[PDB]
Amino acid sequence: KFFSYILVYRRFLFVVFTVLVLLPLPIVLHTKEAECAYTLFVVATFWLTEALPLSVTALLPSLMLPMFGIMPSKKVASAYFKDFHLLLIGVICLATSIEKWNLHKRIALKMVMMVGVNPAWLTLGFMSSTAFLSMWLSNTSTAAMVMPIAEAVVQQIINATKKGHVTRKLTCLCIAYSSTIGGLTTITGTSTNLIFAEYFNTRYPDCRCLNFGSWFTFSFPAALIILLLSWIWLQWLFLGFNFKEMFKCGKTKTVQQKACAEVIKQEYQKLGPIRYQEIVTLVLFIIMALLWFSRDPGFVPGWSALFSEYPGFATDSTVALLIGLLFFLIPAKTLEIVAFDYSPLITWKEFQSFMPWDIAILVGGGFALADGCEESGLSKWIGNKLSPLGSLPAWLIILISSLMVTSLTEVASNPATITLFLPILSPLAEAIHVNPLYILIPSTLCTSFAFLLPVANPPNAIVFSYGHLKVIDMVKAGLGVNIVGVAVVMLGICTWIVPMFDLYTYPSWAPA
Amino acid sequence: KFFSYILVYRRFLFVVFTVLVLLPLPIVLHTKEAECAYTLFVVATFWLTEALPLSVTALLPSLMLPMFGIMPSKKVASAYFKDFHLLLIGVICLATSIEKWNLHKRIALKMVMMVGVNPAWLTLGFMSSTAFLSMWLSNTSTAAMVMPIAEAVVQQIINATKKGHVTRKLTCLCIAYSSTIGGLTTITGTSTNLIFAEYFNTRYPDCRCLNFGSWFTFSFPAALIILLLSWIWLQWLFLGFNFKEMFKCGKTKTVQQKACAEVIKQEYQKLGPIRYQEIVTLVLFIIMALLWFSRDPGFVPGWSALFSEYPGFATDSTVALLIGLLFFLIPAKTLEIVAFDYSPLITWKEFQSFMPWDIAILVGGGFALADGCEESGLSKWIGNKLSPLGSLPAWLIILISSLMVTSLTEVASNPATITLFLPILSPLAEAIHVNPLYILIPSTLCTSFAFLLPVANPPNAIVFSYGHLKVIDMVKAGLGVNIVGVAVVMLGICTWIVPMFDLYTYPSWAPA
Ligand code: NA
Ligand code: NA
Repeated sequence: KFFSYILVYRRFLFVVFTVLVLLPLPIVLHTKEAECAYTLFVVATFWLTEALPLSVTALLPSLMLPMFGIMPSKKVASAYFKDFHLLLIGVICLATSIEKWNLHKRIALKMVMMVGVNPAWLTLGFMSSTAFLSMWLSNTSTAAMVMPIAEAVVQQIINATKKGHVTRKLTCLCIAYSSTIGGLTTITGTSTNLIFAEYFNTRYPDCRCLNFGSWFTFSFPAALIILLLSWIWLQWLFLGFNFKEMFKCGKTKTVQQKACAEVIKQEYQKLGPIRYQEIVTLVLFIIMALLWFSRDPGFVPGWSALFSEYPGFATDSTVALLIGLLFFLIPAKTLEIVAFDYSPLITWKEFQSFMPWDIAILVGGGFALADGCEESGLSKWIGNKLSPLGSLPAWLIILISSLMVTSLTEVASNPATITLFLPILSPLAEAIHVNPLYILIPSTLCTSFAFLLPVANPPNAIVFSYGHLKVIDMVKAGLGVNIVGVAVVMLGICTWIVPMFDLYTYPSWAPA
Repeated sequence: KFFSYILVYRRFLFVVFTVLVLLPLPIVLHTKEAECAYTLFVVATFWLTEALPLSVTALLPSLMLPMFGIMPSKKVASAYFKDFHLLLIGVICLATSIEKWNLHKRIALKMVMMVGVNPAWLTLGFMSSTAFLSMWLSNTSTAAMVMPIAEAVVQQIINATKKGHVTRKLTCLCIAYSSTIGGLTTITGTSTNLIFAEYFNTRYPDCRCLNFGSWFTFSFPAALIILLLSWIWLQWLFLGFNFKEMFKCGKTKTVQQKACAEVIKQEYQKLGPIRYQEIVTLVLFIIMALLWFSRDPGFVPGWSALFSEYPGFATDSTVALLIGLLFFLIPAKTLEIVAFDYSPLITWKEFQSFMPWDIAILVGGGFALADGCEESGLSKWIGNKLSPLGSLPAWLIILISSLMVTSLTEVASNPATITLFLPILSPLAEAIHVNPLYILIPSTLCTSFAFLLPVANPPNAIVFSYGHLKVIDMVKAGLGVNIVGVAVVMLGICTWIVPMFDLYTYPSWAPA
């Protein structure tokens, strides 16, 4: 009966065993580096294994670093909140306004009406729309908004079962992948890009090459190539390739295709005419995008010139918060008195939901762990021990680092992997006498390449929650898309990334 | 029809008018102090008038200070999270564990069985129990936990209607007041005390007089006197004073009294025997309290001696987080496989609720506004302009400051009032050449004295939400209890506060 008892309480016993077996490392080394390494190993073990919720393991550093004497609790608490959180609040307000008034339904239905009911073109339409939507919103929020809509659309198309099951698997997987693919494009698209940008700006304040325009101009071609290749791979793997009737215009449509078009048109008509709340939300979203462009792109710094007395004070989070708080003020619904006043188009009770407080805590914990790693001296020791590896040719170092980051991001969340690997790859970066961007950009791009397992990133879990998918087919599709993404990233780094960032030579802003 | 339109959209028009009319202040003064004053006035206006949710107004500083050029957005974002938030997370985990397993029901019912059904003694029992519970938990959480239980108890007593209505009004008000009264006792009892402690430690790192033991030893007598006086005042105002049958032991109980005792005993028996989850929660709560005592009290620094190499690194938030994360790990419910593993006695989905994210954002915004006030130079200018007030005798200055804080905390929340007044009262404190504690302690004690209106503090709103109360009776009771509290605070400051803090003379740690 002991075996049953130890098997049932696996998580608690594993937590205790992990805490105890690694305890000799700080018990006998008498160094701050050993204690920080113990904290890092415990946190990474609980993130990869998922013995505890990710937010609890994120709160562990604020519990472990002060007691080890590495850094005061005030400093850790300050590190638990950063600029990324303000931008997250603004974007979450925008996404709540979009979801609440069914703007995404209108966009998706107009998209489906424009594209058609041809399954290959239809899946391409969902991938493009989800990528464009995730270009500004977070990948998790974008997937959560788009998955129910596309699921209902494909169910309606099928109704008007092996083929339908394959089609719904394909649409689920393409939504899950396209969310991340679109998130790659911009700094604000996903949390991983934000973490990388914050870390790069803090560690190298001198460097200023990472702007929104530069990030878009070196990420959009690669992301577009990966999107097209992933669409082709998915439609070949699941639906099968029938180009003869695909590219040729089917003017004489079959009865079932025209029935599907008619039922989609009926659904759109049932959705109703565009309302004023949706117009206000769309206008505010467009203003957000235009002002994110408007900060210094290198052509005309329209927004940054007005504030050319205090540079760096106002950032993308400032405009994000501006529009998000505007969403808290514009009247939407008036009101036999019926409470007199209006409704602010977003109530704080609605923003309390739709808001990833767990993700905020997780990112704060990762930032606190990274800061403790820098302060305790662990990063310097890792760089010193990894210095002899610098004699090896650089391109293989980038290849290996990207491969390890990709492999370890299937089991750990993207913020977890990026927060674990930035303080390891950076000291390696200036230990070799190589440009830090040359190693960091491929790693932060490949961190998002998490497609094998539903627990890899939240979008995959959200998509898998519908039950149409199976783990093995998801593994096949993830392997294909991951190979495509890694190949495209390597091709970009070799060919067109280096002309603009001058990655071949060592930069001035990097330490000597 | 214009009048109806302008009256319906009062909040939006008022927000726009407040933003625009105060705009000339930063438009033409060409100083950072004026810009920070504009930010402060806008935030205070929206906090007092409730034109926007308190959290939105708390997010406003992170929008205004960076664009005004006062301080970078990174610094503001760092200021939105502090040691207060870690301690809040730990205490909220503890409170969630207590609520989920109905430990508070057992405690309250055992209390009712012990005290009896005599209405005066019964209301005293609820006041004492709520004060003791709020001595560790937050006032809002304590009120939210105790209000339904006591409401059900008094309804059951009445069932076994003017007299009942008066009794339920009395018990509602006694719970609402006793929550705050108990919160006064300890640093961790309420948010205001924690904010004051953080501000005092940051502004005066040299001073170390504010420990948990010192705070208890100068707050418990005053809080106890105020509690007894408030109980007497409430029972005289609502129930009426009948001492002849009150203090004398009614051994020959009335039929309705014994029926009420029997029905309470039946309710307790229906509650069931004490479970293992409740025992674990109680043990962890007791450990929290004992370790809060165990940090340096001045007698034996048992917890601080072990860490006597890195002083101040591990604080009460460390033990709070320790116990809170322990609540995330101990198994409670096992599991025809039924999901194999156990339940961690608190799921993160439950901690996402029960957690005041709005309060966390509000406190962060107040801290950011205070930091901007210190950095922009507004506090120095206020101190310079308030220096001529120092010729007036000190005791009257403390009296006026306490009266202003008490008056303004009836309309504004306690964290808002304390965050607005600490950066005003401190520079006034060292501008006069008087001990800063001499002014700050009465003000931070009287900030909690918010009893007049339901919007004064969250416990009042929670209590008023049941609908038994009316605004005018609440105003009368609040005036009585507020006069009692102010008188007791003044008596303490005059008589027994000064021997231990040496408030009569100027301290060394205060600036010259
Ligand atoms: Na991942
Ligand atoms: Na108040």
